[PDB]
Amino acid sequence: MFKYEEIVLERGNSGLGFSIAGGIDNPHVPDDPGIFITKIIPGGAAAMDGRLGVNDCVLRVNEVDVSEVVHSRAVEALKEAGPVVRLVVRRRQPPPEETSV
Ligand code: NA
Repeated sequence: MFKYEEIVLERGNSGLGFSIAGGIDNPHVPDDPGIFITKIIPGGAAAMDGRLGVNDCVLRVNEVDVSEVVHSRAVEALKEAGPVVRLVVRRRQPPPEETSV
């Protein structure tokens, strides 16, 4: 399935230091409405924190669910989330060594 992670960033003078694509009206890939990271800015908060990666999917911004929203609503959430932004993200979970069935 997926690996989930909570990542907390402090906003800087140039924001959070990443770009997003995706949204119900802006799919990154077919039939996926998710918000995905497309760019991490050198010297920005995301880069300096080290945890976020390109093509991570952002599911939540503080208390705002962004799993299935229009692009502008995700941008809005990220803009208005305040000085400390808690991101719930997911990415690929590598196959396990074994699975109990
Ligand atoms: Na929406």
